[PDB]
Amino acid sequence: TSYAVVFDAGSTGSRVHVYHFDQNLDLLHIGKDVEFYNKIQPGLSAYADNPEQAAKSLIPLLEQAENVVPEDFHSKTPIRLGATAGLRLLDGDASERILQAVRDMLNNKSTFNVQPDAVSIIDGTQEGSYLWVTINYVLGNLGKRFTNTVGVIDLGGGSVQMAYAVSKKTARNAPKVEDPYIKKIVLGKPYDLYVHSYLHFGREASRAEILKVTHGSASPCILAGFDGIYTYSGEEFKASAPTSGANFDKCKKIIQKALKLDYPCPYQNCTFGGIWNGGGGSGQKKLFAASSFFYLPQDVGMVDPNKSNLKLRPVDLENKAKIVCTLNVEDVKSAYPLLEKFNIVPYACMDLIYQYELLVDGFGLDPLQEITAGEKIEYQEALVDAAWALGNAVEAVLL
Ligand SMILES: Nc1ncnc2c1ncn2[C@@H]1O[C@H](COP(=O)(O)O)[C@@H](O)[C@H]1O
Repeated sequence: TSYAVVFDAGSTGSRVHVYHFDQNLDLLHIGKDVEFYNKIQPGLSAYADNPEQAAKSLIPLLEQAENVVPEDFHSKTPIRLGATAGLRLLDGDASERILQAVRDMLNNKSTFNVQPDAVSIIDGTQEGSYLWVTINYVLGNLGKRFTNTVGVIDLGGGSVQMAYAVSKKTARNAPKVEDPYIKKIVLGKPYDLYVHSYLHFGREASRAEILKVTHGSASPCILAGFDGIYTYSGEEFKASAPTSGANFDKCKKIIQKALKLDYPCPYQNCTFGGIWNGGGGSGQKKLFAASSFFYLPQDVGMVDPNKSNLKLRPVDLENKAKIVCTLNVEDVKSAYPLLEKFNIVPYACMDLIYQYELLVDGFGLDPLQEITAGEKIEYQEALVDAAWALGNAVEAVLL
């Protein structure tokens, strides 16, 4: 049996996952769970001007990990920290000072197996393949023909990933390009994954793309009457509803423009912004949609918000938007407390139309196509986090 410890140092906070794999690479319970997990805030990126404190911040998590894993396993336990690409946007050599600060700490403070490559910037493409491993691991799909694996889409704050397995033909014919479109992984059985990560098309990031389309004027993607400013990655965007409030049809046309559906496509078929769509096919008919594809439905009463996933169809998002887009900020706040908690009430109509467009016009999903959206996925009686962590533990372990 191996344990594995994967830190996820994203933009808002740092999380640790710990799994215990049995001899046949199935998960063993750790206490009552199949996954151990704690988070802290803020994220590494808050310590740009104090990188030492970024490493020191992780101390507790490391210590939960050190404790959660019996001492007897430590020397042989892989500890990996994957930080989000957000870090590269820090001025100067901060990015690397922070990693280095993490490296030092783990070497000084960890009793785990800390290899020289434990601490890296992960990036969207790898977030995508790993997530695909997380989900097909859990579902019992590894070792199946690619045609019976489950596609994954992940909507994070800044970028959205699509990853799904393709045919030998498709892989050998994939265009050339800057992240490669194909990621060859063996799991045993060799898989060719289409992988693409779209920067600027994450949940938070999308709004900036969408808001830019109307520039300093009112956006019919903003609910009546919010009159304000949306800040993303330092940049400010006026978010004022028109006189008559949000409007589904006008917003959709803005979202479509913002997606660059008409960007010219040098390949067989594109999604948007010139990106090869990967050819589609059977590796893509079943989909698991993570993170914000779940959080939005959870937040607008599309599923019991105690639950952690739901089967839905894109059209359900459209129909919700049709409703939400006629409401004012007061109604929305009242109806959808979760949207108040995250500060996104004025974005309600936009986020729904956005997820509909991304999925249907963007990715070419049939709007009557049921998909699973979830932040966790069921493994036996328990839940695992629908995140890249398990997939990266799984690949670290197969080594
Ligand atoms: N209901 C929600 N609405 C919006 N964001 C959420 C919700 N639940 C969790 N999140 C965010 O998911 C993010 C993960 O992104 P990262 O920090 O890059 O790993 C966290 O920053 C959370 O704030």
